[PDB]
Amino acid sequence: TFKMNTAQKAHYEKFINALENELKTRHIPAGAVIDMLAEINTEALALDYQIVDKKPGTSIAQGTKAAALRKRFIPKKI
Repeated sequence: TFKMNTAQKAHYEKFINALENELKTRHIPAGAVIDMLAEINTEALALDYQIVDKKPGTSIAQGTKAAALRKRFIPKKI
């Protein structure tokens, strides 16, 4: 993340934290993850970065924490 600016990082962290919070109470199926990626990347585009799923097409388990989420959903400047 040293490559990204403060706006990109703030947006990304807001997403990671929101996702962790969602996952406190539920599992998120693979199809929902795909839809989520489109939603968040449509926003991230306005900030000139994208989030890449390193485990594409998979679900996310309940209780997954921010640290694990950051290893899977990686931000890259466009």
